[PDB]
Amino acid sequence: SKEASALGVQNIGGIFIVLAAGLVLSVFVAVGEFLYKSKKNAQLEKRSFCSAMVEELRMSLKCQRR
Amino acid sequence: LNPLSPDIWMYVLLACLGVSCVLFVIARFSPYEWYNPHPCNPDSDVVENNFTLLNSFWFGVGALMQQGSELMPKALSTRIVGGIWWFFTLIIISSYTANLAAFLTVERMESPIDSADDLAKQTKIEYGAVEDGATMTFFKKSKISTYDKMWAFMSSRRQSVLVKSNEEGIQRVLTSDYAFLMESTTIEFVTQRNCNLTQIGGLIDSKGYGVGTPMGSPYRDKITIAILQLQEEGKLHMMKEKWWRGNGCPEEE
Amino acid sequence: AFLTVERMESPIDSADDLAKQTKIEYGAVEDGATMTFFKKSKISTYDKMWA
Amino acid sequence: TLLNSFWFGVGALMQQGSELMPKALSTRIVGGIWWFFTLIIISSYTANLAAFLTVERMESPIDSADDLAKQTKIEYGAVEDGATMTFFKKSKISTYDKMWA
Amino acid sequence: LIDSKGYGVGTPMGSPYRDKITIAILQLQEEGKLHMMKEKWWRGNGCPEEESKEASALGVQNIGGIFIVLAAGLVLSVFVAVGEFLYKSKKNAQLEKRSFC
Amino acid sequence: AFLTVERMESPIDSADDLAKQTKIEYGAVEDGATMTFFKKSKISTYDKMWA
Ligand SMILES: *[C@@H]1O[C@H](CO)[C@@H](O[C@@H]2O[C@H](CO)[C@@H](O)[C@H](O)[C@H]2NC(C)=O)[C@H](O)[C@H]1NC(C)=O
Ligand SMILES: *[C@@H]1O[C@H](CO)[C@@H](O)[C@H](O)[C@H]1NC(C)=O
Repeated sequence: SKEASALGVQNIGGIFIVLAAGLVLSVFVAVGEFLYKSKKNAQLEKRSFCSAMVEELRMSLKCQRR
Repeated sequence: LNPLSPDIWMYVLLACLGVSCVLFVIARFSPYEWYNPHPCNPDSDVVENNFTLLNSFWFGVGALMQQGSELMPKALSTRIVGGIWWFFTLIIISSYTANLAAFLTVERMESPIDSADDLAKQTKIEYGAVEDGATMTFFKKSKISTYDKMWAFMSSRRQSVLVKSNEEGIQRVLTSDYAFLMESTTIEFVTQRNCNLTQIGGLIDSKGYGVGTPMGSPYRDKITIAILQLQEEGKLHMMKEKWWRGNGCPEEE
Repeated sequence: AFLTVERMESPIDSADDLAKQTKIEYGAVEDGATMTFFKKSKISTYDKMWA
Repeated sequence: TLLNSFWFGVGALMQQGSELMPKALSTRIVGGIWWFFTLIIISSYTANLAAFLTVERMESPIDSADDLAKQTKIEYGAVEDGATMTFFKKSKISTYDKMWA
Repeated sequence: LIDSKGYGVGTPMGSPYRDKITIAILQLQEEGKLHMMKEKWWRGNGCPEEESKEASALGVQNIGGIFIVLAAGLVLSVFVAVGEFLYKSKKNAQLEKRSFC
Repeated sequence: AFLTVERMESPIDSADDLAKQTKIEYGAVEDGATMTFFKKSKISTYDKMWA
């Protein structure tokens, strides 16, 4: 129902796959440095669960200014 | 929009909406995006998150159009998002420059049929002619090797590639890829007053229309002196501009 | 430079390009109505096919 | 300002950027649609100039007698006083009269 | 084609060979020997057109006018450099005397 | 512009592609049985070689 005219997924669509590979790798390194800073907090703090809760309490309010 | 398919266009602005919402989450999620705005500020309760849903939409469209913004993240998890999005921008625009080059380099190469010899090979474009008579029997009585091969195409294709009237032949060109053969005068009358037609090719025959007398009539030389006067004082060519040009065509526009 | 040689490809449609390219080959049942036709025709394109 | 708004109207077109990049929606979209405008101009200009240097379409300066009616850069002339010349002198055609001038 | 006159065989006045030659040429156009002689004494060589040569390495003959509009830019820039220079010297001169100072 | 003229012009594949461009010199010993074939051939693809 075609031959080709104008650069479809059959031509260019693999650039979205390496885009999809980028976003998935970005979230995986998002939690990678998240518990790292929770360990960088844990030099003076306690166990990094409730310290990460403050690191997730700050995500909840969405207007921090603190 | 023609150098790209609209299936690409309908996703890529949604992908810009897609990369806007994803980067806005990670910016709120990461701790390395909270430095000091106005860095002279000597305190702790001043942490910034200049990333907004407005700004995450803005960094997408600002980077996609190859211009820049003022967003400039610091966290690696927010930098890899813009990093691959920069690698997606460079492809989709250089491909857009490629295919827009591709249309304009093949349309300029596209040369139509020009001469009678150019129609000698193309059996895709069908000749035809007018009704059996003046234009036709020149081809039949010819011995020219080009025009003989034209008659062979018309020999195999009786019953309506060979139409029987002028305006029917005008109608057959205007619908299909038909290429009508005709007396070169009445082509100038239709092409002037259609602006959808063109006289392709030159002039095959060189016969002419005359005044004419009966046999041995003594008015003939008096009319032979007449027309041969009309061409110097130009009233004959002035009447060629009288009854032929009526509209003009936007080919010059 | 890729998308311009890919455009001009004619996945041959009518017999006229099929009359030009002698790389790809024609075909007919021998001594059929087809050999009867393209011999006894005089058409410019089809005479190149008979040659 | 009136200088800077003109200054954003050039550096954005020239693929360079500036330091004006706004925050209110009313001035964002004007900057947004200009940024979509500036790739359709330049890349097509890159496409068309790449379209000239490949498949050259040779053209003549004049095409008709009317095209030579205005160009006094290209000079007419003719043959010796006689057959071709005296047609132009004895004519009353408004095109060919200007050729005789 | 501007004019449409033609070359003929021609006779003296009242010569009776004229109609016999009028029947002659008007026979020659159907059997095509008249047009065959137009292909006899006119075509001798033929003309070529080929090879689609690339415009290798654009010179001044191609691109060099971009330096002229560059040269037009620098000269206009120095002219408006002194244009605002004495303007600010006048903007100083609502506090200042002897504007050469 | 360089890369769109060096890729349209394919290398020498067969007598079809070798007929169109004339930059590559056609090969013929003068007055041979090979040249006898191409002077009397009727396929225009082979006659464009002869032309
Ligand atoms: C060029 O334009 C013509 C006219 O618009 C197109 O001609 C069509 O041809 C088909 C063939 O049977 C007819 O059924 C249509 O009715 C024609 N169109 C019209 C408006 O009459 C043609 O398709 C166009 N393209 C090409 C490549 O020739
Ligand atoms: C011919 O041109 C006229 C005027 O431009 C237009 O109205 C008409 O549709 C054209 N013919 C076809 C078949 O499109």
